[PDB]
Amino acid sequence: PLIVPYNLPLPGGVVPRMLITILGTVKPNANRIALDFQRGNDVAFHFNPRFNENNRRVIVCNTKLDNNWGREERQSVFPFESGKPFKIQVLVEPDHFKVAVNDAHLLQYNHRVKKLNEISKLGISGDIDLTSASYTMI
Ligand SMILES: OC[C@H]1O[C@@H](O[C@H]2[C@H](O)[C@@H](O)[C@H](O)O[C@@H]2CO)[C@H](O)[C@@H](O)[C@H]1O
Repeated sequence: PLIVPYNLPLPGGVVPRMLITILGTVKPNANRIALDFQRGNDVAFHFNPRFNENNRRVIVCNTKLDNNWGREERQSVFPFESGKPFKIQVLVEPDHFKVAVNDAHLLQYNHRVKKLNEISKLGISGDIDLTSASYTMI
């Protein structure tokens, strides 16, 4: 297992056809999970499953620029379950990040940060046991 929060370097940032794969298991009675694709202090793509926001489960996505969160993009399709193993795949496409969970398409997030090759770290945090975090060029 990996220690959470975990930092995965993305050498030379991201680029279309780069696939990032996160394997782990959600803890019992989880509250949150977060992926933070960072460009220095900015967060190009924040992917944040919330297990209890007003007794609803929702995935919140956003970008943080100069310490300011922008407009949230919310997804009520929620494939995670407390206690269960998951796979998150984030595929960088030309106009968006494409996210699949457990081999099922979940959402896309249009690029707000344009300098893809400066998005050089992925932070993985929250109520999970982390098994692996890696990338491959497809
Ligand atoms: O936008 C992602 C960002 O949200 C923060 O929580 C928001 C919350 O979603 C919103 O409903 C409320 O109005 O303000 C909060 C703070 O901006 C999180 O704290 C942060 O971790 C990110 O997930």
